[PDB]
Amino acid sequence: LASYFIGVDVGTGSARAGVFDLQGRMVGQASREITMFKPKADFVEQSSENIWQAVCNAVRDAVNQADINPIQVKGLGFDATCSLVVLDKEGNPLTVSPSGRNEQNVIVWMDHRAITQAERINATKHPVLEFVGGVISPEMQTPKLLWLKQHMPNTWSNVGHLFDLPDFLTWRATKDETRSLCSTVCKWTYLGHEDRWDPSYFKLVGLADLLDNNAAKIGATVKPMGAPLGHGLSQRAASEMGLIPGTAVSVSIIDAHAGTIGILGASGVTGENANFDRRIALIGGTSTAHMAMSRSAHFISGIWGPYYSAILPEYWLNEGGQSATGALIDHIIQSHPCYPALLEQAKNKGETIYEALNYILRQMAGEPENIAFLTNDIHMLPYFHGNRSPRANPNLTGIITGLKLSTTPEDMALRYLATIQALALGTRHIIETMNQNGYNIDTMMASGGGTKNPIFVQEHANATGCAMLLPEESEAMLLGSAMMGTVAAGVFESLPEAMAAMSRIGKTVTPQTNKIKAYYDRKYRVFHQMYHDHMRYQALMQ
Amino acid sequence: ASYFIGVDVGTGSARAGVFDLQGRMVGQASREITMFKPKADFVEQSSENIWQAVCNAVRDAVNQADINPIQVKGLGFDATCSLVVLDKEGNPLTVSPSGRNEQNVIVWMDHRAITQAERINATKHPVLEFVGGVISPEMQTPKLLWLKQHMPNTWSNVGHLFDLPDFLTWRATKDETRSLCSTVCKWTYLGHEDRWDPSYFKLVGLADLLDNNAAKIGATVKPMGAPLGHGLSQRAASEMGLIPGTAVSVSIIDAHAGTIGILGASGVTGENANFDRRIALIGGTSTAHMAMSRSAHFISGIWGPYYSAILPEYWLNEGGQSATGALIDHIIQSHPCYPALLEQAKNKGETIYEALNYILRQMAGEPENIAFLTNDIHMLPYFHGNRSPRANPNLTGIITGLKLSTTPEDMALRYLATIQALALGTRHIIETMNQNGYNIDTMMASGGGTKNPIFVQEHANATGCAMLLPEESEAMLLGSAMMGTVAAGVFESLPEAMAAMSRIGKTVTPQTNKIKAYYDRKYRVFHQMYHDHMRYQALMQ
Ligand SMILES: O=C(CO)[C@H](O)[C@H](O)CO
Repeated sequence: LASYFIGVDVGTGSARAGVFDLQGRMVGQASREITMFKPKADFVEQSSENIWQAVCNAVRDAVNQADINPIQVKGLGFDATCSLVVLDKEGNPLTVSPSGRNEQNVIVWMDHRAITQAERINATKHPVLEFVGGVISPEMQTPKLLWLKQHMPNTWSNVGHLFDLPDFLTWRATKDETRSLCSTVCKWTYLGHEDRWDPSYFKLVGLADLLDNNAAKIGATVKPMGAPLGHGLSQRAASEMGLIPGTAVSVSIIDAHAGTIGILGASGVTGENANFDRRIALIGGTSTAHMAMSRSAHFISGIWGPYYSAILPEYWLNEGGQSATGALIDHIIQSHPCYPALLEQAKNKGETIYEALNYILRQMAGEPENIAFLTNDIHMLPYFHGNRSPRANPNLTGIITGLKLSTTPEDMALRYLATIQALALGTRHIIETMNQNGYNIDTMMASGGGTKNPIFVQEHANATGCAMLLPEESEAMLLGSAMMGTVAAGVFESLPEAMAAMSRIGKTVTPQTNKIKAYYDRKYRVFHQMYHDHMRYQALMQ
Repeated sequence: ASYFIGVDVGTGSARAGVFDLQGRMVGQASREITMFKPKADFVEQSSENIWQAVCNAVRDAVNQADINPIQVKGLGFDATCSLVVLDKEGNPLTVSPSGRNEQNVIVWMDHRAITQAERINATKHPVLEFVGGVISPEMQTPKLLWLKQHMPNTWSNVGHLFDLPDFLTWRATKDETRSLCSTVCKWTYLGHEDRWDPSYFKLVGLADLLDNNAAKIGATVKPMGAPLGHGLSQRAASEMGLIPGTAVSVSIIDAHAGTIGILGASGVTGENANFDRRIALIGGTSTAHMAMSRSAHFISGIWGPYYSAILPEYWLNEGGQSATGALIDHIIQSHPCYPALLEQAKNKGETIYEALNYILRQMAGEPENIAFLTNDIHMLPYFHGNRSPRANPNLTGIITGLKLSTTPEDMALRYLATIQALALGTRHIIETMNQNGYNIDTMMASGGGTKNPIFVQEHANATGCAMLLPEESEAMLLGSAMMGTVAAGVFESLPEAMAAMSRIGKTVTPQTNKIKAYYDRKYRVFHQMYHDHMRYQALMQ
């Protein structure tokens, strides 16, 4: 009579499933890779049928690993990348691809075929663009829809359903076509605060046809996370997954936002739900999303949103990011000529490259409180792939100072430390921007890459002057999705309730001394000056 | 603490297991592998697809174990006896009517080469005495004759011809060394003379395979547990998330890995396994029936005797049934009542086997009357031909006692008839071994069937032999891990790894004389069905 809940997370590379008990402890997990197709540059495609098979196999293996009965599984939640799934009028895969294969019916979030369409949309200056900083991205869905209407007219004539990936999953599981407020508000321009598609936008950009039949093709009904769909797991989906028909299924959510649910509510007050007002979520990895919520709407330069009820009801979401975080740290580490020799030594000692570099840093520092100061004369402007937040300029580039003609592991370690600090300083700039525009953030909840690196964590806390709180359960997106399942099943009455019950703080890392904090204040002055210097070089060259 | 990985690539999935030094599994994972069936009798796979599944399975299994890769000291690989074809650069080269190079593996169960096998058999070459007198189309030399005849463009561009398990070890280590198991069992290598027989390849139209010192098929051949290359290559280690140089054993065929994983368990009172009395029954999709002796026994319709194909200085007599798990699952899953029963099984927290076993129990009244439910329902189980001891790939299945009824009771009875038909086929093999040098009265059994109490008890009842079930039923994974311990130098020989890392967990014995006599009568019908089938064939000529 003990109950379990499953979260499913469909990432770029794999579909993953986790089985959780009622206190949020993971008792089972499994993974299946999903196939990627890259027919030409900027084109990145997947197959919805391949993904669904991956999800079903992952779920079956996780339940088996958990060693529980299917009647014990009482709720499912699904999250995925914000990719685009195209189906015909019968619900079957319909090609989006130069290959013509109907199997290739998913335009992956990271596909950039629709750059031209995004530029056309942006030129209209339509009001709904104000929620994406006035500049729609080619990754978002409406540019992609316009691209398909233009370049794949036969597909366009035969469309029955245009799903954000998370919504495809819940539809495939339940037959219910209802869409999530998350995908639709964040990525499709749905006005969460007016509960509607804006027909003026769709007409203006040349997508007027999507609104026919009560907007059947894109979402006639749109609901909050935690709401149960259809009559639960369909007979078909239950047989495919090895579960019980009717098992509750929540409305879907985008992957990063699931991560946020997974961690943002882990309470610092015994026997209360968490206070969100002063927290930011850092969803780390190769890139990082910076997510906070307010009771009021704030349009913040360089940050996306405000998106109403995109995660929690009666909260407006603001979302910033850094495009290369783990990716930048790995670029700096892996490009250094000492890398291969140090990697080999690390592997042989059963450590990660980060643990090996951290060891070097500790040795160079003498005592640990001196680690931050090792970069007193070495600075980095981290915008190697532009800056997303708060500068919103994809054309910015990186700078590194303090370079010497030395190629030792010590030099590599210093460059890695400078990278961590630059990224932490960029996080400080995002938090500061939010705090000048409606927030009072003083605490960071973190998940994903970097959270198992003690120097990464500590220097984020030092640079921002905010505590970094690390989760008991590392699997934030699977856990957040499972929490949605509990709400859909009625076990908890609200997401904040589920979050408080199913996540907790595993470790609190506070900023250190005033000396260390003041050092970062000076580093931050350099961080800002480097941007102005960059702009000055550009001016001089003109 | 030290750990060891077994990789087992079966018909449907690549699996990986992480074992401790006592042979307990501490992590596992699986990945499906793609099957292609261009037309009847043709069954193909992709080596690239297989390798990716293996790597992902290994990465996942280690992650589940939650150990550090530096802790993994040895790996062993086992696979089905499928044929992997690569070109001069080592890339997939098509074996398919589809002409797709991705389709470069002829799966063990493929029967495309029936006529080539017949032609080889008509030669009566001496090497045939070591496959029971009759080469199977499932074996590699018939398939190689088939490719040479049908696909000259492929044959022209061949660089490597690998039994799947040797493909795995080569991919992992860069060493092209072949295993004694794969070569002796499936390629006609003479384990007792340590060489290829040039007179066989000549006579059979494959002399060209022996060029450049047998480079295409294997110039160097070694026993299991020998370390290959200098352990994992940097690339394979990277691909699997392990440490370069980790020891990798010479490969082994899957059924043979299971034998290593179980046959050697000491008895419940301390005694050494006794190979005169104990056979390994290695279950799964298909089942192998493995007996070893210090002496050579030639047995018509049973593969072998194969010298040093599993243990050094032992001859292996290898029987088998080509469809066992596959047949049970075919009979269950093809029945119209399956989806409804599966749903009710899940509602009770049961497998489909437990749900059928319950129906049988209800229908019989008492548990001891279950066998008699098929008094008028009989099956000849040769759906994919018979491997042993008839050795005839042309044989087919028969089911009697059919009615219009489509109920869960009908489904359960047909499932029981299947189990019993497989048990009677096992009896036929065991009786044949006992006419040829053995005194088998016990089966050491592995595989999914062994978690089904009706499958286990009716095998014991039909054969008169005790069923011994191991503590770890994943015998193939465990045997491969054991080989990893030997390549790592942790145990000196396979027999000491076997006794340290496997143990008995259950002993199930035959039941009453009334039940035994019933199976004696069913066995008369089982034999009669074969003669009946041949008589239909005669009448149709
Ligand atoms: O590899 C296969 C398929 O599992 C068979 O087990 C061999 O034919 C046994 O020799």
